[PDB]
Amino acid sequence: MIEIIRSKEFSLKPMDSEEAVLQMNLLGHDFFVFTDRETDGTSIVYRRKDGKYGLIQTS
Amino acid sequence: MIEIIRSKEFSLKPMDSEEAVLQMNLLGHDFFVFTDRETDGTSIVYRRKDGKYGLIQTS
Repeated sequence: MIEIIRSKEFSLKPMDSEEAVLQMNLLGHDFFVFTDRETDGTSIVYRRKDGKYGLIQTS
Repeated sequence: MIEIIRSKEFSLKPMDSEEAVLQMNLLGHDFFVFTDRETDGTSIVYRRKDGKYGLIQTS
């Protein structure tokens, strides 16, 4: 029932969250994985239901 | 403007990607961020249109 297929991060170049949202929006996706320029860690922006954007910054 | 609201990772407990898929399905979301037991890094599983699951493993 579970088939997991790896894919790659769009870009490894660090970007800030506002540029990640722009990338997400150009793709038409509801989440986007990027390397965060703030932290050099992996961050994820995502579309909230209210049209704001969430940001998960991992260490 | 782009309004970005920080949110927390669901769990900091490391897990395998097949367990992240179970979490994602339990929560009814189309992506799920987790600490990957295989890598000790941040991974993201996501729902594909074709019923399979994608995995972005970062490190």
